[PDB]
Amino acid sequence: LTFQTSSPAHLTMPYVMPGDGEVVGVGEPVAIRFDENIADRGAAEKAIKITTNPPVEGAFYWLNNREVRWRPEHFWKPGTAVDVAVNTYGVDLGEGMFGEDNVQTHFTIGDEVIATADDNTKILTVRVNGEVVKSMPTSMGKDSTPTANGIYIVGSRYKHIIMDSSTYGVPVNSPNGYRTDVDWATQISYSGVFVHSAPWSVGAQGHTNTSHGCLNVSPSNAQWFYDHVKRGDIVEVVNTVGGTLPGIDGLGDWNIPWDQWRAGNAK
Ligand SMILES: *C(=O)[C@@H]([C@@H]1N=C(C(=O)O)[C@@H](S[C@@H]2CN[C@H](C(=O)Nc3cccc(C(=O)O)c3)C2)[C@@H]1C)[C@@H](C)O
Repeated sequence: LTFQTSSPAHLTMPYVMPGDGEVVGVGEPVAIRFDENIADRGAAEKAIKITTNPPVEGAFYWLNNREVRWRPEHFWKPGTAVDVAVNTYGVDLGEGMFGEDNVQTHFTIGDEVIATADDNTKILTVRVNGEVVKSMPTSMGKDSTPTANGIYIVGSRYKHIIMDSSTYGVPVNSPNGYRTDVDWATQISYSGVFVHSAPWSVGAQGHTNTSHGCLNVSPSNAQWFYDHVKRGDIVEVVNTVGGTLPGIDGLGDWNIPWDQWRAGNAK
């Protein structure tokens, strides 16, 4: 260990996901987010060593100037072990900004869990290692506020959460504002798409889209989803009238074509 002198106004710390020792789904990218913008992305990439077992080819792609992602071309093979060494201590990351410390994470890939929300049937079907285990009626985004098609990575889950218009700039007492209690909410996009309990749309679920974009399901089915899906599992939306989820959403990584992802956006 060689010591590096430092200043609190020229240091940046990396933060790695997923957590050390976690079991995650086949869609989980390695994520390294810095608490500062990174001027020299190539220097950050050269300081990060990702190794996998069984070994698979992967590559870095930056979602923005703060966070880089690493993933293979296809979903992970279940049982894969992944080691992440972020060896940024003392590294010159550009513009007088230096890496504050090293971080090391290890994680493993669990079962393959892919839930397909098909707008033609209004059914969300969960497959585990290829086998259907659950079929849930759903109501997705109305035509004016559709659910985007594409591959979504499961993120955080909440027993209870408040959806509040103030966060998008719309006061609660506006014609378009809302303050909504939601149970059993599984996040699948940073943009705000959740699978969640929607008692108010149970008659439409399986029939017609009435949501602002979220995947409405019954209270019991939402609780089931909360219990059985984990960070890194996949939700694929198909056949809606929306476009495609943006690749740099935060959970939209798999919608970027591999040739573009692998080419990267550092150098
Ligand atoms: C489920 O539907 C889920 C929310 N509900 C949302 C909504 O009410 O629109 C969306 S938020 C997401 C952020 N980008 C788009 C969007 O167009 N937001 C928007 C809509 C109207 C006005 C404004 C504005 O002026 O700021 C922004 C959709 C998401 C699916 C939970 C949180 O209800």
